Amino acid sequence: SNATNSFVMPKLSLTQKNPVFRLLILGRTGSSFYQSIPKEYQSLFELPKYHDSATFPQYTGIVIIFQELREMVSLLNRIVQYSQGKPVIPICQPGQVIQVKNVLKSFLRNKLVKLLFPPVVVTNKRDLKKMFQRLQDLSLEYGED
Repeated sequence: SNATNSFVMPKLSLTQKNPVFRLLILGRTGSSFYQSIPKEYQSLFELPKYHDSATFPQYTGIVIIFQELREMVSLLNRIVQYSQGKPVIPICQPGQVIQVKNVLKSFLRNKLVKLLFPPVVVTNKRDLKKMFQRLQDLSLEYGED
């Protein structure tokens, strides 16, 4: 398929379009997570370019798929230093919640981060099939694309 790179795809009378919700989903470990997201939803998300820093301001939301405390911390940081209070999504691991959803409080309670997505267990590839549904559907309820 060939294109002119810049191409006019309209909607809403002219080329207006609804606000695009760009969810850059990433993790340190789960970098190939996008590459294991079903094609159905895969189009909605994005991979990093301005790696682990400057690609966070660029997106509607940034997700953090992590499995460990300090994996989250490093990225959770970046969210506020390059944006502050974005719709960010944690894909997390159970048990660790006593530290993981607590160190996050210091950002969450301070409104330095917010979310619209119901967090799932990173090691639970099973729930990704229902997780992504309600990401899609929810964003449909917001009227975003």
